[PDB]
Amino acid sequence: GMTEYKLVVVGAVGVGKSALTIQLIQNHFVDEYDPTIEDCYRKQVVIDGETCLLDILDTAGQEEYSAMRDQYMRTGEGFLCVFAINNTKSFEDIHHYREQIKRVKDSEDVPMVLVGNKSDLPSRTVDTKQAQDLARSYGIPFIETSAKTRQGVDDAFYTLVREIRKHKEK
Ligand SMILES: Nc1nc2c(ncn2[C@@H]2O[C@H](COP(=O)(O)OP(=O)(O)O)[C@@H](O)[C@H]2O)c(=O)[nH]1
Ligand SMILES: *SCc1nc2ccccc2[nH]1
Ligand SMILES: [Mg+2]
Repeated sequence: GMTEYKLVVVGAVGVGKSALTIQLIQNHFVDEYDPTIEDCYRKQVVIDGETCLLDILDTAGQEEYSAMRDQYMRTGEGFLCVFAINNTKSFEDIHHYREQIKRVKDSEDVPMVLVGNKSDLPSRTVDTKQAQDLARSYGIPFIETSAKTRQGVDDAFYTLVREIRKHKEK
């Protein structure tokens, strides 16, 4: 089979995880999608000439059993850590997602990309500089996105695939 990249989208409720995923997969903006639904999605794409499958888990937070969270973290190869540029708490929450994923995978080298979503809104509490400072501390890419206009969306997911490739070649 063609290579499949297992991607996991994490972040506080309301940041745009579902909107980002649906924009990536279906090329439309869905402005109301139940915040409590956690589902997988698939898309066959070409990234730098490689035909591959994106197998994406759109997370929704707590699980019936914490074992289910640990399971998807171990299964996932790369993580989109999403905050919204108008939600400071969601930005602060990134520290917890970073820690938890590393903790479950028992790894210091987990492919991740920092994503600041809702860039189409002038209303902003997290400046680009602040997010750059955090991404610098982590040594991971940082991309501002709009699930509404599609700006940065392919970049966010394709960058995560590229980070996974860098991890695999070691
Ligand atoms: N303006 C704007 N609204 C967005 C964007 N992404 C998501 N939203 C809205 O933010 C709300 C939460 O989005 P959702 O995808 O359900 O967030 P999730 O809980 O992280 O899955 C919805 O009302 C979406 O329409 C975006 O990039 N721009
Ligand atoms: S629902 C199929 C599925 N489960 C996943 C876990 C982590 C990353 C991708 C996944 N797809
Ligand atoms: Mg959602």
